[PDB]
Amino acid sequence: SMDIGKKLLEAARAGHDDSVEVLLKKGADINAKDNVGVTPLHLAAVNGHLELVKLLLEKGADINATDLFGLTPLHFAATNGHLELVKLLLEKGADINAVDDVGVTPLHFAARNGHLELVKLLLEKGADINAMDMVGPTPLHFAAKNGHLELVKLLLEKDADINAEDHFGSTPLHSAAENGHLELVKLLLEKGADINARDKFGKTPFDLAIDNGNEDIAEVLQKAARSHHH
Amino acid sequence: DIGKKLLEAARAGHDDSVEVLLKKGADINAKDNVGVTPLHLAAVNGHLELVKLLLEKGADINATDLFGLTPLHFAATNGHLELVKLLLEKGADINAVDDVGVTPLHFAARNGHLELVKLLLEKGADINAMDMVGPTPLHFAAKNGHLELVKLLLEKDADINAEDHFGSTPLHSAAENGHLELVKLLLEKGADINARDKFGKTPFDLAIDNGNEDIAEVLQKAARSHHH
Repeated sequence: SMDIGKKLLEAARAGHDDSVEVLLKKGADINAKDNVGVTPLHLAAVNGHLELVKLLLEKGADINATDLFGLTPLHFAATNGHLELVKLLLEKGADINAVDDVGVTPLHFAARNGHLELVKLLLEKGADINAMDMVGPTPLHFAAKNGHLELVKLLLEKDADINAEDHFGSTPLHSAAENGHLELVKLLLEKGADINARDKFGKTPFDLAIDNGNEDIAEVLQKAARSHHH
Repeated sequence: DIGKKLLEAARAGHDDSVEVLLKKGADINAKDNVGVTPLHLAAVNGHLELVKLLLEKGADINATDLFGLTPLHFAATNGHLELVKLLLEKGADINAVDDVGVTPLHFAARNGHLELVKLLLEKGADINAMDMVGPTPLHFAAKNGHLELVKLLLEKDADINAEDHFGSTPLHSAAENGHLELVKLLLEKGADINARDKFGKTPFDLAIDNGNEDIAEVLQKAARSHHH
């Protein structure tokens, strides 16, 4: 009659801190888990409730706990861009280079969602800017696929390989072309991106732009390829 | 020479320069290497009065460049609403298609311009363009994380399960690009989580392949919720 764990989980999932503390006082398991192995700390991390995280951490919750797919609280906090929560977690034991079951690091997630400042912070505290799972998508790949311009500038300025390959031979210029990000394509061309690169199936960025219905981008790629009078 | 100077003048908004060059006898329908006209450039840059001028001075409103794009396409791409109204009111075709079947609505959706999409739909645009053979407006909005715009399109009966040429559905696109809240939304509205693309991959598979473990978790919870 007393499944207190799922109640605590639901309170953490919905930001209701007072209920979480009441249940904790009554003696709810601070390390309770849902079906995918997610703990209240994981949820406090995604929702960005800092003080709740402090409380859980001091009351004994495990900071390097991994859910079923190998995600840590740091991963989730990084996904939602909560800077001070990231700082706190780092300052009390979390591994900055933690890896999930497919080789993805927190920096990857910060890059994917366009959190520029958090990326700067992670890089200054030792994150690997060219972290591929072994060979997989790089942070720059993630930034390029989702159109995050300033972040691309930052990563390139911190010497990310502008021509790195993922598992399918794709470059960042491929990703940007496939998603129809015009200003980003211009930026990558301006910084020396390889316009003739072919993926594992022989496709150029131009080919992908056509395949995905982005004909303005395709235009730009064609002028880029042919612009030399003599 | 006069053609390129007229082109650069249109591309840079200098209207007085445009009329001087026209009087000097520049072809009002001149074309660069990708077939783009001064009207095209005025359209992409959102120079309304210039567009009115060129239109009064004889410019062709339905001219197509090298890939079949019209002035309306560029205006829709860059979100210039009032310019779109003006073009529509003097002859422009609302459902024009370029060489791969993409319409102005596709581009307005891809770039997240909510009001302009609302307007295009009010003026007769086809919400299900290339349904079930190629990318639809919903594909484009979903691939780039535009939540509100996806809500709008679904409310006006966009096909939530349409497949593009590679068998991909919108839920595929959202999963592979890691748009979490959009995946949740698509799940709530009946997207098929067991849909398989041309390579047999489900949205869950794509999420794994693209290093998106949070999206995969949500898909796992849905999958085990309705084991039906």
